[PDB]
Amino acid sequence: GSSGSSGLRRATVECVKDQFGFINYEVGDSKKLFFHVKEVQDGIELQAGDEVEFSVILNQRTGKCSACNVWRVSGPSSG
Repeated sequence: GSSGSSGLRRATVECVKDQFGFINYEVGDSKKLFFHVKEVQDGIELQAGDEVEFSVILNQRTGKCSACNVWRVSGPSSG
């Protein structure tokens, strides 16, 4: 019913080619999430299949949701 779901989450990215990418995480009407290169910090690159931990922040001014402080939690997967 009515419950505030706040906190860090974990999801993998679908495809990252342009400055903006979509994450495989459903928060509302949309199935995927929307984040910009400005979000990610510490000089990190998010690719397809990269699990990153982001915080769900709801905007009261607009009324939409997005990612913030995107941090690549997934491993290197190189070898």
